[PDB]
Amino acid sequence: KLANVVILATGGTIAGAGASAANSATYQAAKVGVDKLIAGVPELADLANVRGEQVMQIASESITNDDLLKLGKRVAELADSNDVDGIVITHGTDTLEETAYFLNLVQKTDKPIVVVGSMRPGTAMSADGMLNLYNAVAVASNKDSRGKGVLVTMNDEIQSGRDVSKSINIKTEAFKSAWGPLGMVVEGKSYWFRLPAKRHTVNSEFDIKQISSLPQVDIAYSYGNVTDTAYKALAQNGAKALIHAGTGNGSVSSRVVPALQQLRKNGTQIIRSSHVNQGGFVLRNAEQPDDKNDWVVAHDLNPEKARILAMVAMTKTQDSKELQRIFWEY
Amino acid sequence: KLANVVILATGGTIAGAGASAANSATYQAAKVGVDKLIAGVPELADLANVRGEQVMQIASESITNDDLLKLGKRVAELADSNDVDGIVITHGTDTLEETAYFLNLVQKTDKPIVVVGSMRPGTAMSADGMLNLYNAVAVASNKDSRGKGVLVTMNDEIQSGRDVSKSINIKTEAFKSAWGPLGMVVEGKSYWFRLPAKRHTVNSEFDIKQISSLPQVDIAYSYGNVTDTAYKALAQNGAKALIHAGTGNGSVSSRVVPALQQLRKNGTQIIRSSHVNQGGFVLRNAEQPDDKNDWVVAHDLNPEKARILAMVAMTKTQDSKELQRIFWEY
Amino acid sequence: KLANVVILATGGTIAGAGASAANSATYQAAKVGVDKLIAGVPELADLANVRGEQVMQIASESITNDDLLKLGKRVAELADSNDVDGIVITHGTDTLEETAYFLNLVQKTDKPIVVVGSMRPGTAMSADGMLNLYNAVAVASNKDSRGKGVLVTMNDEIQSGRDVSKSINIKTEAFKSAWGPLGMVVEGKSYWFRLPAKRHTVNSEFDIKQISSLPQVDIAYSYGNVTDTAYKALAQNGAKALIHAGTGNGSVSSRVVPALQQLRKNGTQIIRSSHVNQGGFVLRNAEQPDDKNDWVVAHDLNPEKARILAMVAMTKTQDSKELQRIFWEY
Amino acid sequence: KLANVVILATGGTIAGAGASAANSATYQAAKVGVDKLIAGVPELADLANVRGEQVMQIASESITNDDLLKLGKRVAELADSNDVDGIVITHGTDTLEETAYFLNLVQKTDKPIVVVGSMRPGTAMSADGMLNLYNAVAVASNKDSRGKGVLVTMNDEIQSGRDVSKSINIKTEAFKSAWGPLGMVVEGKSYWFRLPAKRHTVNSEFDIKQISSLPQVDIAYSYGNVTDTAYKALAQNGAKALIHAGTGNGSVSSRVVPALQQLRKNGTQIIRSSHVNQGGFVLRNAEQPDDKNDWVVAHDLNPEKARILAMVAMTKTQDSKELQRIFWEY
Ligand SMILES: [N+]
Ligand SMILES: [N+]
Ligand SMILES: [N+]
Ligand SMILES: [N+]
Repeated sequence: KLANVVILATGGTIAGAGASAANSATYQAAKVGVDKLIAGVPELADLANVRGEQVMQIASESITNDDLLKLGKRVAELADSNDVDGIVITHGTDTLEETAYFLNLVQKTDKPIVVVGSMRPGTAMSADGMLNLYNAVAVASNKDSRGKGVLVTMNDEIQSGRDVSKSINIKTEAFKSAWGPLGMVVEGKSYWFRLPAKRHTVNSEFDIKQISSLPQVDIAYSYGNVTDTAYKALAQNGAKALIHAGTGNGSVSSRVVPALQQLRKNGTQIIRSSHVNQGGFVLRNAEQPDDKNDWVVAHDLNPEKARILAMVAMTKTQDSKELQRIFWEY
Repeated sequence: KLANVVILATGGTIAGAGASAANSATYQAAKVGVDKLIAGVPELADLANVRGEQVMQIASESITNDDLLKLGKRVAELADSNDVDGIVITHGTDTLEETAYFLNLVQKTDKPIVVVGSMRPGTAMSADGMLNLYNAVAVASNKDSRGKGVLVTMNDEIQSGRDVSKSINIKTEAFKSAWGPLGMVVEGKSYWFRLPAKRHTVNSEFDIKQISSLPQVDIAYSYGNVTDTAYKALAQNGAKALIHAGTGNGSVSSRVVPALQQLRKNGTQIIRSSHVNQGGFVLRNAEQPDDKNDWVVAHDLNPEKARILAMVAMTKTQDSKELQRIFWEY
Repeated sequence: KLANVVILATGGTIAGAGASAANSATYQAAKVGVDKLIAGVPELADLANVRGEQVMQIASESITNDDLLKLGKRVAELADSNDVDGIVITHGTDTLEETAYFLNLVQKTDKPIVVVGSMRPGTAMSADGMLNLYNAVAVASNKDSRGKGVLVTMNDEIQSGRDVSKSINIKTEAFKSAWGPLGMVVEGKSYWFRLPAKRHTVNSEFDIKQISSLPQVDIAYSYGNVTDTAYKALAQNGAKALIHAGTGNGSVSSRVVPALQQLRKNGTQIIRSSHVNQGGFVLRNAEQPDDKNDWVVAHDLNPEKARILAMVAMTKTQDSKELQRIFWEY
Repeated sequence: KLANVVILATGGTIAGAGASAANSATYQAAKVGVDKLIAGVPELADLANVRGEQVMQIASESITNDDLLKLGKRVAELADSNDVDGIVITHGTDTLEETAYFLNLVQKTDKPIVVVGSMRPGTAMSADGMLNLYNAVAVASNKDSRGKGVLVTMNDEIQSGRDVSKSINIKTEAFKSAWGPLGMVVEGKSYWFRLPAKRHTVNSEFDIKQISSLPQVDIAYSYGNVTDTAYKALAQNGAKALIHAGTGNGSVSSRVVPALQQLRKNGTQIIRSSHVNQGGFVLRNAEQPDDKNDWVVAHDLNPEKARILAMVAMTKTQDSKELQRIFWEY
């Protein structure tokens, strides 16, 4: 018998519509409901027994921490049901990478959780969403998908939710990871070539069920002639930790260092990421004396991903050395 | 009888030093003088007559707008001299991509200007700097290099200064461009496979000789649950233009749109870039009604690149349609 | 008024059909005619006045030199007509890269010639062919496309016919170039970022009109424990030149060197390419003494592209030093 | 008290020497002895106790099947010894990817086996070999390296020996894999981001101790207007299996199909690979009816990689369904 898969719809370009078939870049996100999304891929019925549920209808650049929590807690509920074998989430692409990393850290289940979007609205010619959705249900349907962490299925690939990032605009190959795809999905079949090495889902020390609301964490960008202005304003407005999106290896301008020392003395966690996001990672004590200043290094995680990990980490700890540990395992 | 090449030293990792040969990532930048960089590559003498000049000695994450104007001016002086065939600038890698684009925009010469750094200090084993310096002089020595715009020579490649970006940390292949290298340099010899399509150097409408002050331009990051806080703070502290580093196709959160509209009415330019920096570009009037709000789209340029262009363009105009034209040509 | 564009159909996956919408990889190529291809993109009518012509209906792995010549000569005829502004060729993907380089070398016109395929048959869900075709007619329609060489429009990119290669199986981003795309096509609009630097079309020394039939040229693969067997068999069966697909930098096994010396003494041109095809290029006199042995080096061209250039070159010359020149300009 | 690491020297560019420091691409391989390679990196002594042993001194394009069996046997001997914690093999880059996959298949140990070369001779300026050697010993020294399969450490990366391929000529980043690096090595320290999903070393059904002869396996290239000539010649000269390096998804020309059917009836295995080697894989029964012809598909493996697997698999089986299973697991 077919697996039981629930599609949780959250909006996005995959649910969007444009004026004509020629409109693949200019359209409205989050205009179509989950039942109409489902009826557009009749071939779904042959993969799984599927049901749809509209959680929200948003354009994903306008997502809030509360939306995240509400999504997280609805996933946890479905994962708890015997009636559910896998979960597919349809999501806008802009912050898909943030939602997928969140769910990877806090859902303690090894049922397949698959996040899926599209780079063209369903009304464009050569719209990518139908096969992307098919593939998502195909991977969520598969017993081989269990225990692999949160997965995203776009462009015929199986990408890890941890480190897949929207790296290329316009094109359907928008999502890349520095460490490669985990496998591919072709004609309903999954093919695996690599496994995750970082902690996730069922071996996570975090749990969406214990989390009532997330700490405020914000990101400041760095570049030539940058001042401490945005750093202090964000901290003043209540940020519990600041992600520093540095040049190069999380480097900090000499004019900004003292602001960060004092912000740290005042209890704000300082996490050194970078805007050098195709590969490599930020080294502890290389650019700055992190031990001396009690700063944390975000390893390979880009700024918007380092924010998600910091938020979740800080529901359990505000020890800087523990936060570094967490940035080195997850 | 060889070409005459001036090396302008500004500091950086090429001039950096570490504790041992094993220290390829933990070291101090800007430790060695230009005369020592040159003496360390005696083979330079077969490529050209080289003289060195120490302009500054900085780690490139700490560069200021004055540093830029002082470098640009010294480059213009040297380019005017007849005893100068080519110019090589040694630079730290962190903001190398910012200086390179700046000089591409404001040096109205077609003499070769070559910016070069290194990903390893010269004390580390397998240091990349000696060969990078050698290739920089080889490219600047070459008449084929003239009229190509500013060039950067690392990793055996000839990259365009316009859109080469530090994309990968730690590794020697740090610098990539979405549109590919222009050619390669192998054993003193240059090989070309593409030409620039964008306006630069001699056909730029900008001239460093007519620029003695640059306007303040700052960058704000966008992500899930971002607020208008950093945008407002940056504007209050003097930003004449804001580079919005948006998710996706320069998308703007629903709760940041109102503050952006207001900052534009108060006269600060709103330039929509993105943190999706491996390929593609941000399309005018797709995510936001730019025409209606009088905002500008940064095309394919990443946030720090779009800062450099906005800063140079606004020495000459504050019309937003002029600004959009410039972002579509350079 | 609209430009006049002719679509020459040659078969391929873009004209293919599968059993169901789920069949994106298992289908029949070259099953649909050009008039039905045209009727499936009604939006074409708004770009150009288009007419279709079925030149052949093949799967492109089974193309012959005669097919190439017949295609080449029909293009030349259309390019000569006042009634024709641009030409689009629909082609299977397997040898698309070979046809596109051929046309780049021998069509002396600067009217837009656009080659286009698809990685999924038109019957698959999320089939890429409709937008690919649209984009092809959009680029062929555009006066800015003139004088750029032969172009291929897939995956929203504008790729050079010279060095675009099918590099990735299954995925719609199959086609890559070592030197980057030239630009992109979005919603009918073209955006350019680079220009060609190698000789082509209107500045080619070759001309399809003088060519009655092509020399036989064949390719032998190299690897550990390879013998001279395939090299001698191909030469014996009448190959006028052999493309050596070497390991690394066109390297030749010591057991195979004498076979190649003698084959050269016997009049067979020896052209050193490689199966190291993501980037870089083969250097003359690095791996082997090419001057000594009178061999030719294929520069950056992969084996199937080096074959196309050798065939066309040899309709004008059998001088090895001239052949090297040609491999360094085209 | 440090780990005990044996360096097995086989020659190659790491041991190569050129005329001057500027000679990074024009030089002789296999000139320097293992004792000199080691003496040249005194820092190795902080990582482990190293002893060197010169196994051969070859340029890697000239390697034979005996060379492979002799290396594999010597590796098995050393792996059995208790005085040996890790094994480093210095190798030329040309067929490095072939030896690495061979050892991955037949060494039934989980001690670290690390293969390393260099893209520049050790006499050239900015030679990559010293740091590559250092990192190889650092990775082999590390208990975290055990059970990972054969590893290759170049360009600061830890690449899987299974699917790492020499993909880019000249440049230091020559070796890539479609599925990404497993991790990185920075300043002696290893960082992991992915694990192998494929069978290897200790869970291989193959054992070098039970292999004293390898069957003859050869590769034919496919392209436009290819004939059955090289296929037939290779089979006549002793090939027990043919790797067909097809266009696209291992596609076979219409005029080569009949000769392949006949060669299979005569008992030579037909393995469909491709020269589309950046990503994707060749799908059974898509391009050709493999079931009906009793052919095998090489999955994601490139032609020279599929040669190594077919050669090892056929020491144990000649059933084609067994052969397909093996190509789907290793
Ligand atoms: N969006
Ligand atoms: N730095
Ligand atoms: N095909
Ligand atoms: N070699």
